Amino acid sequence: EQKRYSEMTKEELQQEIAMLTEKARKAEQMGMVNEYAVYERKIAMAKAYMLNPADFHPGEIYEIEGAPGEYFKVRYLKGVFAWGWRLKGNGEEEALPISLLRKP
Repeated sequence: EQKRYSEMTKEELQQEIAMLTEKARKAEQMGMVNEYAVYERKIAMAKAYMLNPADFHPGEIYEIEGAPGEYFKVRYLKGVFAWGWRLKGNGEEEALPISLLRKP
């Protein structure tokens, strides 16, 4: 029965991502925009657990993966999350999976 992403090995995370990727693909062909975005969030989360939170630092600003020209300013890290805010948007704080920050 389903393991949480935080308990999976790399091999399990990769298999979960492959499965989610195929559903995301069909959702896209069918035009199920909301279902597609749900699968993409899960994929981002699974990817985050294959990255190193240490590569990210408070005060640093990063390009946002899947969104050219947009940047995120990191206030602080927690687990596989970076809390901070998008520059081009409102100063509202937001938690973003580290997989959505373009590596150094």
